[PDB]
Amino acid sequence: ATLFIADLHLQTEEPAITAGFLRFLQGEARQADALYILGDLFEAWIGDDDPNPLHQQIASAIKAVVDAGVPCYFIHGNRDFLVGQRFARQSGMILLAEEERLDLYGREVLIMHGDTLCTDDQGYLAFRAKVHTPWIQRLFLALPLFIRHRIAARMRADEIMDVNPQAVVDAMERHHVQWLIHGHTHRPAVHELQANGQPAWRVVLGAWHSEGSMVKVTPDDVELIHFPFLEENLYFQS
Ligand SMILES: O=C(CCCCNC(=O)Nc1ccc(S(=O)(=O)N2CCN(c3cc(Cl)cc(C(F)(F)F)c3)CC2)cc1)NO
Ligand SMILES: [Mn+2]
Ligand SMILES: [Mn+2]
Repeated sequence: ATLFIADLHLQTEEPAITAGFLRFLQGEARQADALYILGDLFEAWIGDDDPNPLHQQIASAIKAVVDAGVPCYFIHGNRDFLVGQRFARQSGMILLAEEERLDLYGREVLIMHGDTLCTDDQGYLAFRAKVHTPWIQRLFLALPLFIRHRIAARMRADEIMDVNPQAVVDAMERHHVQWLIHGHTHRPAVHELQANGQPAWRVVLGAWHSEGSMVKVTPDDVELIHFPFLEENLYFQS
């Protein structure tokens, strides 16, 4: 099986999510053929030189999955688009492009974070175009870490728009797939549509708000799975 997760929004103020992700990496992920993280792994990212201990904790945990023989891949989200090759090396993850076509047991599947499908949010797409401009990222990353932290804290102090159905069809026809997996919108669901003259499906990951969410693709099926962060020990009441 191949696993997909997204929209964890890890942060030191939410240790329950971190614990849930560490439990996921120690258990389920170790049995996978591959793990794809489709963006928004972190609530924020201001560059790989950030000494935030959570980053090293997460990198070590992911690296243990990689060393266990499970390749891990990352597509950037709207929150963590500055994740770079230094973190990729620390974590053992492979950085992928904003759209990737996968062969999953003979099924061609398009994966992406999903924010680029939300083409009705014209203001966001303009912001996205700016912060994905390479010379702008290079200038921001050049600023001192304490400045970047102040910029980020100020900006974060300032409802997620859903996908545009025509953008979905465009993407699945550009890639000639019948299957699309994405996150970003926080509306876990399976949508049927038509692409390339045939039925097509759009599978949406959940955010890790109160429980975890993953998509698990097998040779036989596609599974959207919700599970508790921590081991829920049963006990009995007379
Ligand atoms: O609705 C939708 C979309 C949903 C809403 C999208 N909004 C959203 O993602 N906001 C946001 C994301 C990340 C952060 S951050 O804290 O991690 N961090 C802030 C500073 N960052 C920066 C980088 C560069 Cl290159 C340049 C600058 C500059 F020039 F501004 F200083 C700053 C790096 C990132 C802060 C806010 N879809 O339907
Ligand atoms: Mn998200
Ligand atoms: Mn997002």
